[PDB]
Amino acid sequence: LSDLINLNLSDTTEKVIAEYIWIGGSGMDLRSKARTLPGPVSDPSKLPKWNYDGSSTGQAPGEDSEVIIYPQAIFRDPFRRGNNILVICDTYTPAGEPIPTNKRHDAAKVFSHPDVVAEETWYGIEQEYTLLQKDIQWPLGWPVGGFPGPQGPYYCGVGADKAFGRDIVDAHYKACLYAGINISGINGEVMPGQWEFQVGPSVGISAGDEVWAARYILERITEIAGVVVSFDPKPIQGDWNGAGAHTNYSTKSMRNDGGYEVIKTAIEKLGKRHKEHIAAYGEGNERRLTGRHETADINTFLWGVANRGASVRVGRDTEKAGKGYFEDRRPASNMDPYVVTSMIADTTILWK
Amino acid sequence: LSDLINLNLSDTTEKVIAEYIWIGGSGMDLRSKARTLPGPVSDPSKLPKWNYDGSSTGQAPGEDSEVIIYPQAIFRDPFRRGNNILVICDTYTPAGEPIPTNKRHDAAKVFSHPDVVAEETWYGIEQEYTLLQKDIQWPLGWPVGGFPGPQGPYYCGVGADKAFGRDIVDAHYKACLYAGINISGINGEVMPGQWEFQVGPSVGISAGDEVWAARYILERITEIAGVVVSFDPKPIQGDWNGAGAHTNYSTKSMRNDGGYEVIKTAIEKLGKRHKEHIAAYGEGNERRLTGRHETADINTFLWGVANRGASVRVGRDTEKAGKGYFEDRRPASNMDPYVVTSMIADTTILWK
Amino acid sequence: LSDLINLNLSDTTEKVIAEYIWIGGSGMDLRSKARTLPGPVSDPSKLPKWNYDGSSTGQAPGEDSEVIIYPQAIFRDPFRRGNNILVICDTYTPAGEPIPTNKRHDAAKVFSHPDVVAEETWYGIEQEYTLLQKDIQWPLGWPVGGFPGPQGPYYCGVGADKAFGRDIVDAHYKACLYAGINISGINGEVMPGQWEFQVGPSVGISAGDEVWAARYILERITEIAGVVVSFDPKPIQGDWNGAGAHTNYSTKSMRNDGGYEVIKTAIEKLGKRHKEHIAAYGEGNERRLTGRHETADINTFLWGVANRGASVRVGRDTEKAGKGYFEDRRPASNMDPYVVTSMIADTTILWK
Amino acid sequence: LSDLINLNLSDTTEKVIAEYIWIGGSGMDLRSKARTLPGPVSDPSKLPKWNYDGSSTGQAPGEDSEVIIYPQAIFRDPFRRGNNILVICDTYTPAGEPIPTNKRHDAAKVFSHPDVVAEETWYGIEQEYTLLQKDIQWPLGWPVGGFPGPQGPYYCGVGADKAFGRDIVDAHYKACLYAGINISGINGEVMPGQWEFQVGPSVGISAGDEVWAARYILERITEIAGVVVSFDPKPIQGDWNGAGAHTNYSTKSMRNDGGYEVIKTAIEKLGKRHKEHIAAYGEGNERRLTGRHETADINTFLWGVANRGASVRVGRDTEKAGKGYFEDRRPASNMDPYVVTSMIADTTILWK
Amino acid sequence: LSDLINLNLSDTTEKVIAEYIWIGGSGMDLRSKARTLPGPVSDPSKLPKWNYDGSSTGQAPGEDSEVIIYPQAIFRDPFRRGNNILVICDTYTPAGEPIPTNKRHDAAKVFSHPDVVAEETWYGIEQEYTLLQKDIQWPLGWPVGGFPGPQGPYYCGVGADKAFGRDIVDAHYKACLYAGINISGINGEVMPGQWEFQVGPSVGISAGDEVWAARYILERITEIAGVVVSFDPKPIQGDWNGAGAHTNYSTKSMRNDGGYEVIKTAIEKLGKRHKEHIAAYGEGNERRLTGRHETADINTFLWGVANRGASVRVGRDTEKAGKGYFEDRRPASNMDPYVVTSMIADTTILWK
Repeated sequence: LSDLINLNLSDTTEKVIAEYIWIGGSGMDLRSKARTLPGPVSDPSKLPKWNYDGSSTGQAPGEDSEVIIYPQAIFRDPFRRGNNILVICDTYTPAGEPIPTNKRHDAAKVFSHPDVVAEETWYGIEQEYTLLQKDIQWPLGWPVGGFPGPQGPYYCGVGADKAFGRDIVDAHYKACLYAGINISGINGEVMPGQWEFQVGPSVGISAGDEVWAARYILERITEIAGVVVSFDPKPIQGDWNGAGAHTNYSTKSMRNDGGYEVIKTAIEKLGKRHKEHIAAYGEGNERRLTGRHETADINTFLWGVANRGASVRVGRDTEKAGKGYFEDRRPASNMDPYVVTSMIADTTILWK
Repeated sequence: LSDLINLNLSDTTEKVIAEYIWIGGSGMDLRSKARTLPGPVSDPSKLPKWNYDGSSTGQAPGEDSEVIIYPQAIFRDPFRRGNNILVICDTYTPAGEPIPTNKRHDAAKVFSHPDVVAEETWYGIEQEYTLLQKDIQWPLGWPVGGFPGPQGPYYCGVGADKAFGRDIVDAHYKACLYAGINISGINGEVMPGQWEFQVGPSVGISAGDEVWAARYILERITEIAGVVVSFDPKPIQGDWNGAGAHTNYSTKSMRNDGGYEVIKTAIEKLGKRHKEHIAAYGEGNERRLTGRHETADINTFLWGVANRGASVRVGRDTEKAGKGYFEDRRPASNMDPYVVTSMIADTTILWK
Repeated sequence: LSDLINLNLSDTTEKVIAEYIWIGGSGMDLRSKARTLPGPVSDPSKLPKWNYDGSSTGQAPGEDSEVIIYPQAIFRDPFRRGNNILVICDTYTPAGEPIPTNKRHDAAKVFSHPDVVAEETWYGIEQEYTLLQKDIQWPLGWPVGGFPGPQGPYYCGVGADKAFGRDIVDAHYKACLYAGINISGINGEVMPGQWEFQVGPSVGISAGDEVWAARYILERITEIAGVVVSFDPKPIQGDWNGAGAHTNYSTKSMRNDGGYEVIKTAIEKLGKRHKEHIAAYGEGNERRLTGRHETADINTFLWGVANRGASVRVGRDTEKAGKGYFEDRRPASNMDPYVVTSMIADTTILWK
Repeated sequence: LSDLINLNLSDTTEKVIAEYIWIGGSGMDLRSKARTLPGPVSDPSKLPKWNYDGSSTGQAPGEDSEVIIYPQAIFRDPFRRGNNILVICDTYTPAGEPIPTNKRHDAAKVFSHPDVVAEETWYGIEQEYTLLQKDIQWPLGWPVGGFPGPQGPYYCGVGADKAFGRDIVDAHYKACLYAGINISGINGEVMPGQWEFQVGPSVGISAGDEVWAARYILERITEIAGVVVSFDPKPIQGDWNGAGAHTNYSTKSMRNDGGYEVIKTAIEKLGKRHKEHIAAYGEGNERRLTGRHETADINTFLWGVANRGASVRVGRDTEKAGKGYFEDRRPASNMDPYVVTSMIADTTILWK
Repeated sequence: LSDLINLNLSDTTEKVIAEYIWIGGSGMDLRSKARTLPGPVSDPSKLPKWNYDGSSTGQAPGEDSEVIIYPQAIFRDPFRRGNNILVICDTYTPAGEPIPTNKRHDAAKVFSHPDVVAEETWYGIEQEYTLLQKDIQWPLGWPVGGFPGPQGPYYCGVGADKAFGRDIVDAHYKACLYAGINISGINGEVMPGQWEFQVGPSVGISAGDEVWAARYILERITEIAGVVVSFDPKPIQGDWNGAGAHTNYSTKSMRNDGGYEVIKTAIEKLGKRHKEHIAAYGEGNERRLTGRHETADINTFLWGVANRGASVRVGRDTEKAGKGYFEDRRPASNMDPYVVTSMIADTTILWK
């Protein structure tokens, strides 16, 4: 079936294949479908819109199930290659308003303000995932109906005993680099069969545009290998760690001289908003964040510099030179990056 | 056996391989066989006619079973590549008349009229299919003697849990783009293991040819993988949807200013012919069309703009701008594109 | 999943993938993780440092688990190709001191002296490994719950009966040559499924780098083949021989006329320090070194010219010409090249 | 192994093996082991007291892990047969006070009250369970990673595709009838692989004993079949009915003419105690009792004559004849029969 | 094969097969063969002697490999049944002196001392063993290259996933009860696949004999199941409890009223002999006895009333009533019962 999937269409025609991708009803799964266009295009403004049956996804009533999707971001296709592209789309109503599942409209509204634009907000998102076997929700390298050895050799270890699913991870890393996602590294986590990828400094809404892209690519890659991928914080319970997502924030004021006071003020503003942020960081965070294995408490807001378990973590270089980034470690691995980045920018700058 | 199937003959010889393809006795299955020609040919007029045994297919008596096949359409071969071609042929009688299974003669006669030629009728065909396991007529991704999970995630799903047979679909999409079929996109449908492909705006009789070509190509790609493909309107019964085929009609007068009145008149003329069209859209359509959750019914004719369950569906933008096209949703997935295109053209224009 | 792992990124971007590699808590296992850099880099001085969680490895307390890793050596990447690199790193403390597991600091301190720099010392390290089946601890090619034939045909055997896991060995040899490790040959040892590779003459701390590189590569290669690799001296007990590592030492004075007296003086200095060297060559080397068939013994120090069962072995051409190297055969196969090379250089030259 | 498990020791010796069974720390798991006795015995008061280690079960601290075992009931041994017996036992501290997980002490105190003794109380317990595959915890007859057909054919089914695990049910029914349990019927429930059994009319505390023996037998029989039994109320989520256990209750005053008034008064007495009863009758019952199909809800208490959603139901025959029992449908499959029976007796007979 | 193994020879002939069992060179393994005898016999002194090849076992030099076999105890054959018997034997040199591996001679001399004979010593033995898979030496019910769940559910478990290999335990229990062994209980230990059995109160040397016979039966039963028995103290390293045996000891003076003073004097006498006792009670016991969970240590001798970590424990009953036995928890599962019983008798009754 190869020699047909990997067939170069630029030798015989100029038509391109576009991949319209949107978010399903639950707010965590991705839906996509392809089309053909007369020629190459790289500006999202001049791409046609679509519609789809919202009843089949859970985002529209029965009588008028037409749901409109608008192209928003363009990346290079790492599966079809050539001149084909992936389109990260946003979903509206035929009247013209976003559906309640749509969250990029609010994010674009927040990031479009002159203040946030002048602040040059930069976000870096670290995301876990767990590779499970297909039919039984049992992670890779775990024997069927059997636990693996105790933790300790699975964190960045090399060998057939410790690295489970490294082919998928290397393929995902090269595919995300090829497509255009600003990926900044990979590593293996303490749980066996659990890995991590980081989307590096990316400005504004573009951040949320590409991390959502990476997930899509990752899932599709696993579809080739017959493996399930879970971003759920707690796929396995017991003495095994959870999966979470970390956010690195860097405004222009922080990177300049005297930015430590800016960081302190931003963290103080983030404080007293702990409950709303926790309630908007994604379902399942209750089980992941309980204090085990140096994890931040759900009901307490404390920030440190050297402690691994804290709400907000500030590095040594930032404490020394008084400038840099700061890291929030509360968001769960099944979050919505649009929401998290939006309200972080809201609390830091817009809020008074 | 590779390195021999994928062997380039253009480095050693000028001879080409042609694939004569025709429709079998049942009117739904395809038959084909290959031959060798001295050099490249691109015009269907200068291709030699061929013959076959009608008794082995079910289209001729015992005494004189020879059936003549006339080359009609030429496409590029996506399996042999090089300068080889696929020939979409038509079946006649040695005396000179079409056999009762032949339907392209009537369509060509209708489309050859000056009125239909001057009106630039364009058709678009949406075709459903289902991927079943080989020995047991049981769809892909369904456990043997076991139903899959409830519907809802399989419509455009991405993970390994949702997309079944995606490699065949991508191969078919690229192969049809390579050959020359004006394919316009693909997607996955609500039933697991069920997919869709659109043949885009194509003018006149060529439309029909293209559709059949695509089907042939799919029928071959599946047999590389070891999967059965069914266009039957209802392969699996219960709370599972059925495969279907949609048609999009657009004449020149509809495409111009004041075309909404033309669309209304055409739909009015299509009405009162409901029973004949229903009886001429494909066996098994009774089991698919049942009024399930506001969908088309066999015994009732309805048309609307947002109610997608009507017999005739007209888009919102087409109504508000007047110009555009319209869509008929009654034809079954085992139809004959010649017949439906001919009937639509005759009712809209030729009929008084 | 190929066509994505083996995807050339130099055709679309300038960014490189770097592989930071360090030594885990036990002093014998290797941990690694990757990142992306804006462009190509070849000097280790101008590479950024990292940090990692020492708690997950066993090299830091609970409260402040951050362990800093400094790039030290650069090699080409034999798995990613292109402009990607492997970085052999060294572990420190955020205060600035090496952790007790760090051994390259001492080695660099010893090799940075003017005396050792002026007197060029070259080291060659022979390393033996065993290939075992994955889930069981049973060596490759042995039957499950059964022993192979008696020894004698497995030393450099050619047929399918004697060469077990040769594909891994050939791949490792080619990959180590490609990356830049100064490899100098391979062979198969007397035990079936056991092999050996030589890292050739390389000067100073560089040796301790590239050996640790080769091991990493080897282990990663086994991940592709689903095989476990063991450098443990005695993976199998009975009448089956053990795995060891040998060190060829040659300073500048030994390479010149009258160097036999230098070799004799160096061996005299190395003697009477048997206990410390043995205790620093590994823990549990008594199992491999017993004295069977006149081999080396732990409690006794001996040196000869042809007695293979001696602590120090001197080749025939060396006393024939009075110049050359000498071979120490005490270190175990799970040694630390930093420590061994440091002790040999310190005893030979620095000590009085 | 067999012909030794089925070995008649009465031909050779007069000693008898006694099997002691107690309830573990979780309050719903059963532990048991074996003892050798000089001769046959039928009186539980003639059986010696005994002990076990509470640390290994979760019932005592490390300093005092000794937990004493008091024989309370005797049945026949169905697996060893002959003169060997099963003993149902109670758990006590070395000092003489029952441990917190002990619940038969309070029930025996309640059932020894002169009013309860003279009222001749009769219970019948309807207990449902689910059979699961050993490794993957997927119900019996369910394809791995799939679902069976919709509900409706499995209730009291007879075919090979409708009754899944009737061998285990037949073996358990015969074994409980041979041991001495009053088991009064079995059938297959609506879900595949789910069954129930009825422990018939047993007076007072004895009822709670028999059920705690019946469960034991079931478990061991599943151990012979390599299947896992589950008394969890809702093992599978979706449109699949759960497993809840009910209790029919009657008293001598209810067996007399005009007892419908007494049944009514007991019904109001059991009412307005819904909170404590639901709290003490099993956790995890919220998933089972939701309100679907007009059934019982946790937050609402309902009693009627024909409504199948009633928390407490009274049959037509009770109204007609004027006397009988009434059925409590509140508890789940994972109850403790002791607390249920004792609470019903308290809230009906003695508590004012 | 069967229906011939279970063949009754009493219907046809009067000859009886006698099975001779002895202890091999390693001091732990058992060897055995079969002999044909003219008729039934029940007295060990009426049985002929054997001789066997000590070279093939590891007990005699090549020039004199003849080792004489002395019958000592007689039990019934559980595998051949009928009138066939098992014989426990003693090993001797041709001249007449015992071989070094013989240990029953010294215990027989000790137990024939008039004071020991008059004291009528009573012993009980607690033997714990582990069942392993045949080829890979991984415990029963453990996934290959994996681990089961944490400890806690397996102690005296009943389910299919908690008790592993209970068929072997049942067969062994009934076979030992039919043979004539005083076996007084079985249960499942905390580790999966690990069990124990208690050899009950047997007077003097006879105790040890029975234990050996018991071991023999166990091994042969495992041979039927294709499983490997292991009496090694610590087969699996990690957070898994080992297999250590125990010995309860009583004397007529201890059973007499006011015997707690005698028990205390015996405990004091057994104290300060810890070095010799630990040396002679099994090697490889260092791994089992470390000090975890406040247990016994090799370098610490402790005796108490309730501390479960005591080397010699005394129950509450022997303090309340003042009469009873005491339990030595020092020896491992691979003891020789002869030497343990003999030294316990010596250091209490005759040694001053």
